[PDB]
Amino acid sequence: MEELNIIQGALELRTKTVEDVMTPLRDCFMITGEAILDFNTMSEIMESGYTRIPVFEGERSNIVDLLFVKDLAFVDPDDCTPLKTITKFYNHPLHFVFNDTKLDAMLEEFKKGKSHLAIVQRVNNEGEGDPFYEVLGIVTLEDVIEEIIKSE
Amino acid sequence: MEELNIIQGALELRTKTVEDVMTPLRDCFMITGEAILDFNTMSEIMESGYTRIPVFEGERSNIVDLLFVKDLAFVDPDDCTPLKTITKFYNHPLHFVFNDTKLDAMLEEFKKGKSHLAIVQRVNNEGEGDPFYEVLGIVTLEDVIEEIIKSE
Ligand SMILES: Nc1ncnc2c1ncn2[C@@H]1O[C@H](COP(=O)(O)O)[C@@H](O)[C@H]1O
Ligand SMILES: Nc1ncnc2c1ncn2[C@@H]1O[C@H](COP(=O)(O)O)[C@@H](O)[C@H]1O
Repeated sequence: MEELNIIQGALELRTKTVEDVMTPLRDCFMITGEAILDFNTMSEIMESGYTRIPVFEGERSNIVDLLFVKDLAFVDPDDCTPLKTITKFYNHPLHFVFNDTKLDAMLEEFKKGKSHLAIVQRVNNEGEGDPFYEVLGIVTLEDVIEEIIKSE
Repeated sequence: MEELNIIQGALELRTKTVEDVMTPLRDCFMITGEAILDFNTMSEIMESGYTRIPVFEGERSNIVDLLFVKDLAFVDPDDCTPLKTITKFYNHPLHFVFNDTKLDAMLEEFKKGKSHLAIVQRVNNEGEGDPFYEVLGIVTLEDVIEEIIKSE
């Protein structure tokens, strides 16, 4: 049945972490904070089909923002408006989570609040002194859901 | 727990029909088949935030097509390209289902295949002779999922 599949997936929400279902940083469709929204850029963004596009500055692992395709609704290409202005204006909240976070917990944090996307990071304790947060990718509500309803 | 909530929702996937979770036709964000895609129309479409927009001709209950926001990726507003050309070109498949269809079945039909949106219709047996299919709204995978994971 579907019932049984779903129940089992829900049973395994306890063990599994966000690192197991995440989209790793290299498979992620992202965009540079210095980008200009002109017909071709908005075109690539729309073509990607993703509702949410991480915004990075410098290295891809330095993620300062979140762009939503809806934010392009009122943008005119002829204006060649830089992405910075839109990220300042809407300023969508960025959520981070640890790679060891369990999926039930992630699901609970997804329910309360609007945010369906979280940046997955881990602690890198191998220094070079000061330990730093290392960004590994993104996880979404859809990732967790897909893990629940998938068959096996 | 979340586990228990999910399991119960899955238990009730048996009784519930698509009519119970659907977005009724009057709450639906739709668009006329005669529309022209120029900056303001594409703007409304993008502003709506919906991935999929039913395309109706004449009455809102006559649904000939499905527009996806991705289909606007390469469209230039200055061209004032009519929506008909894009619906002909991409021709996304339209799926229909009966209001009495149970949610487990709907979920199964959603898994196999690409389509996450179905037009919900029922048989209107009160004539006036020939019985006709009456369109009541739309149901999506997200509607069913939301019914699974919601609390109570
Ligand atoms: N910017 C992105 N790059 C790569 N994958 C993504 C991105 N956004 C979402 N996804 C994944 O693509 C799937 C559909 O998500 P979405 O189309 O954004 O609702 C899910 O598995 C997401 O985790
Ligand atoms: N064109 C539309 N008009 C009204 N509601 C919609 C439309 N498309 C999707 N929905 C509903 O809005 C929610 C989010 O769907 P979506 O943003 O399209 O992935 C779900 O409850 C859908 O059933």
